Amino acid sequence: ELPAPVKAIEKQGITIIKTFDAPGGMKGYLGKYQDMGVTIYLTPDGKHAISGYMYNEKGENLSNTLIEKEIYAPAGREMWQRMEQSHWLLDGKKDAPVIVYVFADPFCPYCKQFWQQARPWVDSGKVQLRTLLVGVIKPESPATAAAILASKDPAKTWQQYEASGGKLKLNVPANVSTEQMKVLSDNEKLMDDLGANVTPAIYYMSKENTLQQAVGLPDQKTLNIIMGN
Amino acid sequence: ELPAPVKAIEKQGITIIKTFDAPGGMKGYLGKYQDMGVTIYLTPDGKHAISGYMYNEKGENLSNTLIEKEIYAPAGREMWQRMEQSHWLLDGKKDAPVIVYVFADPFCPYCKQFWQQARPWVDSGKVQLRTLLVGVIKPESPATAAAILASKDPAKTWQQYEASGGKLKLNVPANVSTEQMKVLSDNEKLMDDLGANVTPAIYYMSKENTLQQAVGLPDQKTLNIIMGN
Repeated sequence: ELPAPVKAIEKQGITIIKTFDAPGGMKGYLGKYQDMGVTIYLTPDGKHAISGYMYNEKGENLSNTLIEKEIYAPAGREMWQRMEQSHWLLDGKKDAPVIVYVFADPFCPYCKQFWQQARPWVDSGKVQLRTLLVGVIKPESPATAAAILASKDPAKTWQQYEASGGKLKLNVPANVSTEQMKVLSDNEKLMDDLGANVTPAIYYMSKENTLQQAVGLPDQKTLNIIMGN
Repeated sequence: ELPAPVKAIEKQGITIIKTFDAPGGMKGYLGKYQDMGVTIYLTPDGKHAISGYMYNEKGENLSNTLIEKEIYAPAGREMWQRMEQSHWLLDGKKDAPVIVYVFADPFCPYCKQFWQQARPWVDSGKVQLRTLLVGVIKPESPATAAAILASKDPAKTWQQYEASGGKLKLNVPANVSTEQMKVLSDNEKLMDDLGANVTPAIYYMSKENTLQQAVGLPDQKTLNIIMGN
């Protein structure tokens, strides 16, 4: 069966995922304790095993890197893809290295405050905000979101809208077009799939491409992390 | 200097105590993170180090054993000795394998309830309670404690006293003898040195002879552990 030392560790509440190659003639075992990832290393003598974190000369926590890359990160990747494939509005340079998605409603105070908080990074060309509009807060939310999508330059209109705190006057069409409705409905479903029904729902990448989330108005630390600072 | 991998771990907030021999050509480092003991193992390749717990074939957490034996346990040993050298009253068989010390005052409800809780273990001959009397709760506490110490068979009188909930009538002398006063004062100082001014203050050994403490009336789990069950 499994080496005795490792079996002893399983009894401490660990469920093994797979084995992997480690340095120094040591064999590695990747597993989980409840929702936490763990790495186990069988010693050369083969009669001992160490549950913990391995660091290299450069000081990198290899265990952490492996755990984030193989356990925490994967599942959310397809979601990041779905957002990229959605009809988002661009705020910032197309080549900005840091990408941040935000599900926003036109009648959402924190959506506007977050928009303002992000200006330094967006204007510097470091961050690009990709907004996925939804109409879920107020009765007029759908029509207003669609009106923005119907404007000559949706991205610019959204920016002006957020900058003005929603005071920007708009040309609201006689009805929501079928395409606009599809966009809103699709975005709302994706947002729902991500687990957060409150706007703004902010998504970004960090920790070995782990899909991260922020809901509501981020505080200073969260803001700096979202911005990739 | 120290191997690079280990130096990286020190930067994570660990202070090294000493090095030690580990299996498989691995070198061990014993240290602390805040008040927590930690063990680090340098890999055979020498370019990696693992911060964690080592288990053997039998399933023993060797790291835990070392940490308890060398870090957590030592400091309190001299205290356990001081209690043994004090004038305690015996409740149970002199050869009972489990020794428990209790600082008690005559006017202490929980002292009496704990005394009752312990009967099964004391009567079975598994546990012996060694009581160090103190007179700190009530004005009459000193005189009453001394009266018990002045009786023909102090240990028996104390047992009867606790069993009767303090209703046992006593012969209270004209004054506290110098020897009795020395005992009470010495016991009070030792109790104070142990960190707990509330009675009952219960002390026992567990986790590689770590001096353990219980204050007040122990709940069912603590009671079973104190009793060595």
